[PDB]
Amino acid sequence: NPALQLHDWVEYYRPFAANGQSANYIPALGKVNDSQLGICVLEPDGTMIHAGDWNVSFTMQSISKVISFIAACMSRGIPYVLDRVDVEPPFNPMINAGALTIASILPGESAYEKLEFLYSVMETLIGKRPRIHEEVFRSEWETAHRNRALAYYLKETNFLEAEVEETLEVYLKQCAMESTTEDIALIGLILAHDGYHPIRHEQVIPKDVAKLAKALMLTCGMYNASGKYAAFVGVPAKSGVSGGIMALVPPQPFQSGCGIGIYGPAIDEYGNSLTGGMLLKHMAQEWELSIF
Amino acid sequence: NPALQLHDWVEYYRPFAANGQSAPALGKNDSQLGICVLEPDGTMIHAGDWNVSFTMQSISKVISFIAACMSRGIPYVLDRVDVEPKPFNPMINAGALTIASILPGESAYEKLEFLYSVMETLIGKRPRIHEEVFRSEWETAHRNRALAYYLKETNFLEAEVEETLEVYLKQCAMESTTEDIALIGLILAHDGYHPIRHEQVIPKDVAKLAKALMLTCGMYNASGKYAAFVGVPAKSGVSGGIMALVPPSQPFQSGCGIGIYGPAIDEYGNSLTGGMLLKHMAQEWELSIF
Ligand SMILES: *CC(=O)CC[C@H](N)C(=O)O
Ligand SMILES: *CC(=O)CC[C@H](N)C(=O)O
Repeated sequence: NPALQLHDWVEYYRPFAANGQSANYIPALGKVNDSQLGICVLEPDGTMIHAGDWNVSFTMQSISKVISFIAACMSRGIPYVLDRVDVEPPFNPMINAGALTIASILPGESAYEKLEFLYSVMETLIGKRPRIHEEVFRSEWETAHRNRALAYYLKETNFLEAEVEETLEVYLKQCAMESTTEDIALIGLILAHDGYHPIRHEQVIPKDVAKLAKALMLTCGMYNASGKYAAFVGVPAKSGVSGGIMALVPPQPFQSGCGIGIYGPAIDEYGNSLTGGMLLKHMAQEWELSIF
Repeated sequence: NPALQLHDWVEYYRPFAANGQSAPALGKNDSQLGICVLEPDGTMIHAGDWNVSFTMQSISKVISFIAACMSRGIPYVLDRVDVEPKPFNPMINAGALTIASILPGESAYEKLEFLYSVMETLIGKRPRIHEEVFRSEWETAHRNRALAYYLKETNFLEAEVEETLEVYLKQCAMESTTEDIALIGLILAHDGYHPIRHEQVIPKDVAKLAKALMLTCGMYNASGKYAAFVGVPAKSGVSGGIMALVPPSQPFQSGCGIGIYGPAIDEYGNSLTGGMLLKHMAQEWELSIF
């Protein structure tokens, strides 16, 4: 009975949020409640189970990287994308440097138009246009030294296809798209089904793009803990420094597969939700979710 | 019809060997290509140079690592070696040498006996050391000796340098054919359960740890490219071998172990023609684990 388990596990793991804390280098993100922990799982017949702070909005942050990657592949095609970004753990698209490159190749002659495409791909997946947290965006834009450094770096080396301020606008706004555990569990369910939207009953991401997305998640989705998660959790997963984890299991419980949206704002030293990570590992182990 | 398919695909991919190169004893045929696929019910399909012997080379890092976990346990091994792409990753030379050094045994002979006893549990026999290969590695192994002393310096070797190097270069020179690697693959596919012996030969959590390493770091600097275009745990050796596996999930519904051999190596250190064949099978038979 997964629902009861998830309630107990959220109860159990919530206290460990004392071992890390919220993000600091984006100040509007340092202001969030640190004991928060929530989870949603979505099945392809539309059954969902949630527990904890499952319905608190947060910014997607690095989660948005898999969206823009997918959006860039749908727009320019895989070959175009893989010539400018690497798939090895030219920079990796899960990393800021690769993600900045990806932002700069989104179709359009301005930031606004690069972002309209992104937003419109995102509507396709979650069924609404997403809210941009301007407060979070504003504070990142003031303080984005490292990203402007990288972006000038990429531009010097011919890896950008937009101007710096433009690319940084698109990148910092995608990071500030807001989500619930619910929206990320749906994007995760869709990826589990190879770009097939199991509620809308249509193909929303091409299957090969969705395969490339899953591989990058398993391989580089959890920053510098990716091998660890692969070894002890075994589920393709993508974290964001705001404490979100998007994970998924391909088609125990959840036989037809599932999407998972987790939120736990206290993060660890690797940059991943502390309590969200603990919970995901528990589920993976208890319900034998590992895909190898 | 997987068998006729495997025949046609070996025939098709064979010539591409011309784009690659064999790795000193290792440089002495370029165009060989073999494959073996084994299922839990014991049926095996094979094609090309499927029964030609070769040295395991880096494929042995997987056995070594498994063997180190079994004796010392997972916690201890992971303090000394990293799981990511300071400790080094057991799939690269530095982490493989650390692993060799923490095998149990008061000597290089003992350590190797421990490794052969685990090897024999998997494959049903004691493996042969190609001493030609071993000895011509022994003499030209400067790079490996650099690393080993480095590791000793930084307290990440738990044995003596010459002793560690002997174990390591010896596991490298262990022999197999596509067949033995297909069997190890199957067992890994089945989480350490040996489907023909019907016993648990590797603990489950060590086998998962193994597969994760393969998926993540088994193909050197093409591991991401494999995961994204093949999507099957795979481990290469510089002598042209690839061990791959498919966990139980139209064909190979129960999973399988795959052994490939193609001595023409690409820029990345992976069998050129072996990688192409594996990609074609994964793609044609929808083997990807993602
Ligand atoms: C990676 C992540 O979770 C947030 C990305 C953030 N905007 C950055 O530091 O680049
Ligand atoms: C991985 C591989 O095939 C190289 C092993 C080789 N003997 C070495 O350099 O240690």
